[PDB]
Amino acid sequence: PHSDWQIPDRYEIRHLHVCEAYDKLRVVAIKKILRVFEDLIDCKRILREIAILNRLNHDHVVKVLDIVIPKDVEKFDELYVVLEIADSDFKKLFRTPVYLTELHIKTLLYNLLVGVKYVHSAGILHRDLKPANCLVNQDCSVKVCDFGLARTVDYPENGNSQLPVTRWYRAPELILLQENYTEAIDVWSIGCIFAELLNMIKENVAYHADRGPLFPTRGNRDQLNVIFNILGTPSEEDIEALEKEDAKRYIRIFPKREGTDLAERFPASSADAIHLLKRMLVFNPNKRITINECLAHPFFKEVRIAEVETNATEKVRLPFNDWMNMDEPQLRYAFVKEIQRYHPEIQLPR
Repeated sequence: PHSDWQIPDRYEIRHLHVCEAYDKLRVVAIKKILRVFEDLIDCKRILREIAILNRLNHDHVVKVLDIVIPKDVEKFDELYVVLEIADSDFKKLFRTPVYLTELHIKTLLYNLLVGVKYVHSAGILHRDLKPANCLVNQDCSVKVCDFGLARTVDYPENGNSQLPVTRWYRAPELILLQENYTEAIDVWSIGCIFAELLNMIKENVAYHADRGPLFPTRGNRDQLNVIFNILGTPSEEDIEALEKEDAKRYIRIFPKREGTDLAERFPASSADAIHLLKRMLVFNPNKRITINECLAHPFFKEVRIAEVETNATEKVRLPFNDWMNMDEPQLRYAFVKEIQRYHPEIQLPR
């Protein structure tokens, strides 16, 4: 009735594709997803996003509270997903004219890691961690979201191989599309987020508008180039540990160069913080610090509570092959199945 929010009365819209609302039955966020089926790759990814969230269950991962019954299961092209609301996210936090302590940073970095540990324990690589999908509350609790590019245990390790958007947080192996990805890719991304967290200290960056990401075909080359300008080019040894011969010849074309010392980029931060960051940002995913070593690192001694560092009871198994070219009928059916988890009386499309 004269609204973009074709959702029950039960929810009273308030703020602002996403709105704040009140549930008679707590405050909540409601996301409206337009043009669901126009592009079948974006569609598949929206489906992956919802299906993974629906199956994850942890304090440090955002919760789907409801998916609203479509007016017509056969024809809908829109969706309403009701979500646990958070005060903000890292990206917006960084844009904010405030400064953080090393305790805050440490706390936010720890809660992120804890949530990513759970995710990995459910056999998922997030594969796309970034400030916008690190949700954050005033009490420094952190919730991961946006699993649309994530890789479940069933995703082929060589990649699907299909015949032929910010990249600032992508590990070199991912930029290089090497596949055979490990936990290491998410560790890299967290390292990149760590650099922005450290820039929240007055003595590292003076004015908030100067804050930015550490590493800002053509797009991939400048991204690798910027990574090399700061950390240096890799060892012959480390080039050799790349999976694919073609990538090796390509990385050997970039002129050999020394790295800068990252400590001199964050001179107000403690040695523990820098040591950790240096260990997250290493080129060879084999030598990169693991998540569990991260949680055990002395930087978190004051904030650690090992009991919240829980694992999944089992791996997430999606009822479809999301690495495959799903057509629209398969996508509509799968969506409705997801919607049946909240409204099981809903008819399936015929």
